Amino acid sequence: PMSTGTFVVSQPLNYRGGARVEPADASGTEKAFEPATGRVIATFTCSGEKEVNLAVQNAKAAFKIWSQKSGMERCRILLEAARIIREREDEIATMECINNGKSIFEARLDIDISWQCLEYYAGLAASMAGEHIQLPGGSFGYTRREPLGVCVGIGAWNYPFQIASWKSAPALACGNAMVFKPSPFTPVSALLLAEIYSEAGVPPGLFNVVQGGAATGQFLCQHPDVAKVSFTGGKSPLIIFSDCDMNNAVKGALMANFLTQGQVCCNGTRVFVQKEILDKFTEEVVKQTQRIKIGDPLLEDTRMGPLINRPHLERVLGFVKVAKEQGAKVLCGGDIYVPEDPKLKDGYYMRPCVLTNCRDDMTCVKEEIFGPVMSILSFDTEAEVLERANDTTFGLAAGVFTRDIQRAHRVVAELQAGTCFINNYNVSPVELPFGGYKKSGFGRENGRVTIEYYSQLKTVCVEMGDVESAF
Amino acid sequence: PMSTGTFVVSQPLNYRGGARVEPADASGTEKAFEPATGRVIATFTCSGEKEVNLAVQNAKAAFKIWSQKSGMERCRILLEAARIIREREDEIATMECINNGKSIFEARLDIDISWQCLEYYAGLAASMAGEHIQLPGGSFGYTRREPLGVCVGIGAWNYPFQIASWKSAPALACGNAMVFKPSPFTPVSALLLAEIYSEAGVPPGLFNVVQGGAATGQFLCQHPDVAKVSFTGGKSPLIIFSDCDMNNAVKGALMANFLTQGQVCCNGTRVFVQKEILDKFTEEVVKQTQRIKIGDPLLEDTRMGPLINRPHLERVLGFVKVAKEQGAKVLCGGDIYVPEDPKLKDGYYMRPCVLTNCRDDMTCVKEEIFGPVMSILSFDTEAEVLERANDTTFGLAAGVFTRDIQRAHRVVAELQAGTCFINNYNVSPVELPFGGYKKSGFGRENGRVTIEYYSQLKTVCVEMGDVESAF
Amino acid sequence: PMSTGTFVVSQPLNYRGGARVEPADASGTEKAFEPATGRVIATFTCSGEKEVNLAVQNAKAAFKIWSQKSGMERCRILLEAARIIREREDEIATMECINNGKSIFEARLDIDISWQCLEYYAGLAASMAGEHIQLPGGSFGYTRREPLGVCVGIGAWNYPFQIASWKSAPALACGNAMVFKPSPFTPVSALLLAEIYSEAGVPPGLFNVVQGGAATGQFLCQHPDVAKVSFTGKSPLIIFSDCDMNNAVKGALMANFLTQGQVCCNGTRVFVQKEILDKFTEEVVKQTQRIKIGDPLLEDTRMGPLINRPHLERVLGFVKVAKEQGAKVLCGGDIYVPEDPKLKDGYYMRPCVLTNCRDDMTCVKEEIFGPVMSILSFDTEAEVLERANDTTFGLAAGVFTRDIQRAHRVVAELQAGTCFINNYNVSPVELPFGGYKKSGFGRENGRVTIEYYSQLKTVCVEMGDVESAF
Amino acid sequence: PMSTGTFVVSQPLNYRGGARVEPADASGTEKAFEPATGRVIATFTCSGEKEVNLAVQNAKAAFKIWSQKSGMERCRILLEAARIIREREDEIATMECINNGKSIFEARLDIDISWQCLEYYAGLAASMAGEHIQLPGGSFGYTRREPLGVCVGIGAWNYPFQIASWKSAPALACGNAMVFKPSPFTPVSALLLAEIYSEAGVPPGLFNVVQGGAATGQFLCQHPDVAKVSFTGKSPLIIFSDCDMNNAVKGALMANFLTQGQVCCNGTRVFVQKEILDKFTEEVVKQTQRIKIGDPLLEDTRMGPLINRPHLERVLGFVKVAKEQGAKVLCGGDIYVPEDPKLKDGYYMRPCVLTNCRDDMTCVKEEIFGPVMSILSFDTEAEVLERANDTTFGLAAGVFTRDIQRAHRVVAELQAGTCFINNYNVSPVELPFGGYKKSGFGRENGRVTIEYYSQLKTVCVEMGDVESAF
Ligand code: NA
Ligand code: NA
Ligand code: NA
Ligand code: NA
Ligand code: NA
Ligand code: NA
Ligand code: NA
Ligand code: NA
Repeated sequence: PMSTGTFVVSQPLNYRGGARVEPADASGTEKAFEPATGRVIATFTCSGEKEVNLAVQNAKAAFKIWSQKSGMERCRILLEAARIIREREDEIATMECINNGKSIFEARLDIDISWQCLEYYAGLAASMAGEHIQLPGGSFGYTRREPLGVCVGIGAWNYPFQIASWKSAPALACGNAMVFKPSPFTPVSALLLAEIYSEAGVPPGLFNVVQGGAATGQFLCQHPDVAKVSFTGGKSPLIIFSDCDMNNAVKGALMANFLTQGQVCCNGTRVFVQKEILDKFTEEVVKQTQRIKIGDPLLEDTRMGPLINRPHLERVLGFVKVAKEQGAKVLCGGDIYVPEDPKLKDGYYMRPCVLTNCRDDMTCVKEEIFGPVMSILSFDTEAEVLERANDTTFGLAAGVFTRDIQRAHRVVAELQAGTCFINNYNVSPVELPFGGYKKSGFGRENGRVTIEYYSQLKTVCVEMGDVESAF
Repeated sequence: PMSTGTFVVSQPLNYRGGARVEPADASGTEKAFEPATGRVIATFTCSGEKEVNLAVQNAKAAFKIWSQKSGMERCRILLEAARIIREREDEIATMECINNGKSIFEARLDIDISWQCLEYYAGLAASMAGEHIQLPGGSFGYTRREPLGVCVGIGAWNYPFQIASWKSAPALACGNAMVFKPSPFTPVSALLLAEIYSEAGVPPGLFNVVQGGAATGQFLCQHPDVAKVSFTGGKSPLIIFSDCDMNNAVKGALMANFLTQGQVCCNGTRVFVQKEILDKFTEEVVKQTQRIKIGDPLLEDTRMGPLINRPHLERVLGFVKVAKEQGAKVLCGGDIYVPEDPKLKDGYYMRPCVLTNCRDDMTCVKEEIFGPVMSILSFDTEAEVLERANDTTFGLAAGVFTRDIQRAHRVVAELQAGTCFINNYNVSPVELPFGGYKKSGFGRENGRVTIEYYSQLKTVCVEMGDVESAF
Repeated sequence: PMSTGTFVVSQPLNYRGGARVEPADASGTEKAFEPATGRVIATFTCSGEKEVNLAVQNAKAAFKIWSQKSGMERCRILLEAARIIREREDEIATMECINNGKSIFEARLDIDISWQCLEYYAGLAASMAGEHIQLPGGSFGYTRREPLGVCVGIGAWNYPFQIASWKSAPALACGNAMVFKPSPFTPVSALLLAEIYSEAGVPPGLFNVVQGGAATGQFLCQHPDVAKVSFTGKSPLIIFSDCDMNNAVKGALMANFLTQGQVCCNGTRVFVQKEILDKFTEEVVKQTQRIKIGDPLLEDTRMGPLINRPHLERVLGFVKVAKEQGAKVLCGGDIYVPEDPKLKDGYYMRPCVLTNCRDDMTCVKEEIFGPVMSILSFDTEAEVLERANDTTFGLAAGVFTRDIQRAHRVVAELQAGTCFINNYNVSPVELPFGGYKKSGFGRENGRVTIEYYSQLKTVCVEMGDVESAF
Repeated sequence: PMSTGTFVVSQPLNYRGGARVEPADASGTEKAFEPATGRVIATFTCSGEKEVNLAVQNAKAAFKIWSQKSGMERCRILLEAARIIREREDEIATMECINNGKSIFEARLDIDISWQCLEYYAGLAASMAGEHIQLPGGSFGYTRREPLGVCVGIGAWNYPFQIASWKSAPALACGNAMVFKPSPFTPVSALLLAEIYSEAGVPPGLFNVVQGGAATGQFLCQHPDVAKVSFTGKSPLIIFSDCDMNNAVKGALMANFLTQGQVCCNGTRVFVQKEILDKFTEEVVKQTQRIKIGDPLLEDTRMGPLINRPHLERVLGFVKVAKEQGAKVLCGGDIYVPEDPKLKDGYYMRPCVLTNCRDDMTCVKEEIFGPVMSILSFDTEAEVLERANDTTFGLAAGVFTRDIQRAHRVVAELQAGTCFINNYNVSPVELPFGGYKKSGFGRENGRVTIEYYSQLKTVCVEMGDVESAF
């Protein structure tokens, strides 16, 4: 029943002891917006030192209770929380859309990964085991993974609910308590998560939320009772050879640039296209790009909502202005989009941008824009691309499009990108294993590695026989 | 054939490109000693920036070759190096003793763990596997662990050859190159390892050694081509209840305090002893402590060699002086030990020390001495000890002596110590799993976790079908 | 709302294509009972060859659909079935009690393990991964675990619902279809499971149920389209004189009289050290005489009836032979007549405690499958380990002592696959860590049972050229 | 220094208590040959019941010592045996060649896998760990893998030293003892392994060797002290017209003519797409006719003789029946007489390539176990899949096409457990990732073979008090 241009936060945005609270202390005052309308949905207080201390002391007490619960008990509560998220999916997706501006289409996908994450770690909480080892004469050594205590999770504005689920689910599955600090741009959706954990049966204090910016974050990092803080060259390339399947390359290109309004570092923004198919690819992309439905994020047919805020939209438009000054040819977009609905008129919209005649020395090719901007760079040979494209960090992604798999695997072996795609490109958070595919699963390793980030190995040795003295 | 009071370094102490070299640049000049005699075994140059750059550039080139070798090929060379260490064990142990001062007894034990470590990781190099996952429509995702590049290992003086093996074996098993910086106190034994890797068949540059202190270490940390650097409340308690087996507790106590001349952080120095058995335990400990054979570390019967250096010896003798000022009762030792052999006259020896009438406010109970000093503190009940002993950090060890296992497991559950011992106490480096027991093995987790420290997960997705466009 | 002495099966007991069906052919006719009343709850037909063929052909078709579903999709449906079991727990526990006779207390515990099992394997279905390996020149090898096809589950009467969930959850999590054959003694509770899987969203045919005995079982084993069939001295308890008396007595009673002592794993041979023999024997008889025998649907009942009249007759026969052989019956070992007249024809007997037992006595040698405790006196640690170690690996053992060196020494010496120190849990063989409550399954158990219901498929991709030896 | 036409066994062929022995009992008398010459290298006695009993009793005693050794100690001994195999590689490869007939080229490859296998399991022996689990109130459960006891290895003639290593290395790494029964065709090379284990430091009895056939094998299976016995449409190759010709031809020859095509693994049914039939058939015949047939000890030999005269006669019989049934012999299928007169009575034949092959022909239906390639023409992807999906899981398949969508589609459709894309490796079933050179074993293969040679022991420690239901 919740629609665009109506929502106003009517409750406090901090969460401690199983209840929404006003911060005890201030480190600022921020405004959260509905990017679709440009309306202020909340004027909230940034948490000070005393408030951060209260949230950590509260989490410490909940940790002491929760860490004493068995794996199977923590699993039951996390599986209930996953069922509550699934039942309230649309309500959560709606609230995510209002504050962030992504399409209800993409918000539902984030909520799915959110409850999937919770079930995965709940499963791991229930099945965890340490090692048992035999020592001579009946003596034995055994290991167990223990939680750390109070963990802090830092939020980002591009995947608010998802980052919050993805940080808290493993931390909590381990036996830890979490103090979460959302991005001051997106304070709202993390409270839905806090409320849902409480409903599922987590002890009061286990998942706390303190709102704030840099000063709040610093108070959390510096807090002596905080065990751990979980934070959030060239840019991600997309290579399109002339032997590729045109339609799939065009579809991949648009998916790699214009999903989440292109406000992701995952995005395959540098689109290296082979000289022979340049013209055909460029024309088909512009054609498919001009068809992208820009509008109200709550509408089922919207595939492009607004940019997070007004300063962010101005920055993206600034990059387009500098691009054409530097010699780029704007094919479509890169300008303010005006919707027909007068309730969306002060909303932060723009037309998706496709740039041709791009060079490696251009700032639009060098810098990550965080907007719907595609840079098309022409290339001649496999050797040339790999030279221009291998200045990419491991933390980034890459995609290759070719029908010949020998070429594909050769290019994937050469590129320094941690996540590679062959004849596809998925835009998904870094933390997601197997490039964030739908019917993929998490595998086993990802959870093992993230479980050990939120825990410590305790070792016990039992001497059965007598002590062998060196003296 | 190598004996005490004769060895002098006659070759350069840096190692690059499969050969011993003089540093190209200086950041100081250090003296390495034979602690048994107080003789200077080497006057060496500390590596400067240009020298660190040469060693890293050389490691970079070796990395490029080695990382391209298969797991099975890296395994063959690491198993051959383990065979060479095992064949040259006594020569290595002797050279370790001359520079460090530990007994040939303890040096052999370190060399054993060293070649055991190399076999373990060689086995893991050969059997490594990533994950394969099925995606809908014949599509698939897969992972692989790749090396980082040039890894740096920082050495310590207490386990010179052991720390160099333990850091390099996993790093190299992964496909990395290592630049190793030994402690300026112990430069010599790491060159034996460098030489052995070369003999085994590692490419020139794969295991480099640069000598130096803090400035050398800083140059290594700051080097832009260095992928990763591997570094190194109350103190480790030992609880002795009155229901324990006396002889085993006394043996454990002496092992926990006087092995490696008590120059280890993991040593169980705070010895909480229950009021009823205090007198009998104290007397038996002093009796067994006064029997400890102090002398030339090359002698098979020596169980106590000299302290690393004269400044270190002076510091320990200073702690004993402050302890008796604060109210401690010295039972035995804590003074200069003079050997009968005139070649050991200027060596850094002291008698193992046993202190009674100790309190929790005394600096000898609060501070880590790094010498053979045992603090005996009387206690009344299980509740009292656990209060006085739970100011211990996770990174530390603990030991409990009692015949009742319910008490033992209760105390082990309550203590914050990462490594716990029941009716025993092993003094072993932190990195060692299952408290560094002899016929223990490393299990599976330890290697998995250490591999993951020296590598990164590369993910590849292959789209078999068509791209599903949201637009 | 379901109570004792009222239930009658009013629907067919076979299940195929998402519906209860009458078998297409016969291999017999069995009677299922309510052991608390002795009433016939069902007269059912044992499945013949044609019926077994129909159930397998149906499972084959469902397998083809289900095996094509992703891990995550199979997980969703198995987690829903676990939620349905949990919501209907009391209804399932009640129906289990009526047909089997165990206490509502113990039935709830079995149902808990049943939905816990489903969640575990659902989790593993979602997170399964094969291995990826690099070969020279960009070439690579990879593995995947594939289902087998039509798997058969064979049921037992002592844990009807538990066995059905325990065999079907992993088989189904793998991508297989199952044809389940319950024990002809307990046909009823497996249909609740069949119905629940259907409700959860399994395709019709994925979990079929054919009723029958040995002939039905043989038809299933011999069926050419069946990929795999998953089938269904004695366990000692050593009580040293340095043990904690109350804990040993509690452990003894738990190890003998739970599930009416009808489990094979039960610690029936109770070796007790000579010094505490008398005190231990007296305290045990005292606690045993206090065991609440009655209607299993009652919350305070800890002992219901024995499964059958021929089964009850057999246990009573062992007691008769025991006292003939020289045993001294302290309490029980005779027909129990409850207060409630609706329980008058129920298969009830008082729990038995036997003293003055010897190793040559048939009650100490043979497995009774009733509430019978044999107390054997012993002198030393060396003696027990001689008399007691003639136990096979598939059995359990328990040791009671305050000294852990003795405990671990005894546990190291005994050939028993599952050992207990200062406790004794009575739980199915298949349950890891001796079937403890807040234990979990660990990781290995599931990996091993996943392996039983699947096969490793290997694929090698050559990137470069073929290296010819010729 | 060892050459063809000279070797004679001069010692007994049984091995017990760290020494070569004559069997105490007889179940037959077999002759072992040098297939390259037709010479008798040994006339040996097949072990009877009493001899099998002695070897098992001896293994039982060694088991008791070895099982008590730590993982690290068993690892040391197995790493020393791998080093001894590696140092004596050529001597072992030579002795393997003399008795079996494979090329020194292929024998070295088998010896490599043999010492690689030993190192792998030695590594696993050193790093083994069970599970540790927390239970409420400080209580805990733990697991450990224990050896079984006396394990029996059954040998095959096609990979003598390899099978002996592959069965013994894991069995021994677990803490077991092994009684090994080689194929009566190849008794010799397993004694080199027995002798090498002894030299490495295994206790006398740990690796015993009893020679014999079926009656010996039956005595081993029936022996009450034996814990476990480890025993030993056809594999298609699909060549589409969009494949790389040279790689397909190379793959075809590798898949048919390695190990004289005497493996069950071999991709003998060669389905070739109608457009490339003629070009492929002619290129195959060309490369087949240039395969170097001769003395297996020569470095350039790629084809030796067949294991024995009866096997050679069987293969020649298949060729005779093939041309009767309508096949067109392009090359081979007949007695080969080498240039060397010492190879005169050797079991040689020229490698065979058959065209005009139909599905109803016995050469396409039956496994030949000789160098015989059947070329069957096909029209479409749908046709091959129907004609080729009659292949069991235990078999292999290979597909040659430049389009990977087709390749993965065909690999998904085929029931073969091991599939190859644009390659075909001929390697023993037990080998993971299709037996590639710089592959490694991965982790799962060893975990699964460890489980086969061991049993899980579970121990529960109650820290608190016993929770009584009564
Ligand atoms: Na609100
Ligand atoms: Na609310
Ligand atoms: Na961000
Ligand atoms: Na020197
Ligand atoms: Na080792
Ligand atoms: Na050092
Ligand atoms: Na030298
Ligand atoms: Na070097």
